[PDB]
Amino acid sequence: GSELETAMETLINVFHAHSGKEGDKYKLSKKQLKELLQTELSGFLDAQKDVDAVDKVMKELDENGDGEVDFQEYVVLVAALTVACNNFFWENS
Amino acid sequence: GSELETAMETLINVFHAHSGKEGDKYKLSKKQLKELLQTELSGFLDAQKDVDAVDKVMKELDENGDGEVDFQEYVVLVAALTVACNNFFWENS
Repeated sequence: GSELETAMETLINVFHAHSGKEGDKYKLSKKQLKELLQTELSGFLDAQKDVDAVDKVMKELDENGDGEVDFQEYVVLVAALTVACNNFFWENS
Repeated sequence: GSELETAMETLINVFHAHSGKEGDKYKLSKKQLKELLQTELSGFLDAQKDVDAVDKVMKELDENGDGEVDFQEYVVLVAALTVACNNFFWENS
């Protein structure tokens, strides 16, 4: 297909949107990322099938505050929580 | 926003679409992933600003054939190539 490209542009759209606000408009911070993550995934957080997995990521930012990440990194996490809330990947039957 | 969720569903839509075809409909293979990757990112491959970075991923699958990956992994790679072709993250001015 070709929709894949549409998704990539969508992810960057949001990331670029929160890129401003507070901090330098070039990268996201661990503290700021904490909000950006849930702020958007707020819908998924509503019902987490595996909070234990998400907790690891939530506390990960708590440990590092002055730290930072990149765009790709923002794409990895979102997928981590998406799976935790989505059981369409835990199928075994 | 809330579009982020739309992107997540889009990515899974394609992945789930190619999940069938050949092999077990549960996970993607290194060999099969090679096609799925470019097959979709075929548009980006048209003009790669940094083929050196992509080559590392392309040859990565060549090394491992009987290997395998997961959904999240498919989300990490796509972001790797997206950045290589996208210079909106290499800004320095």
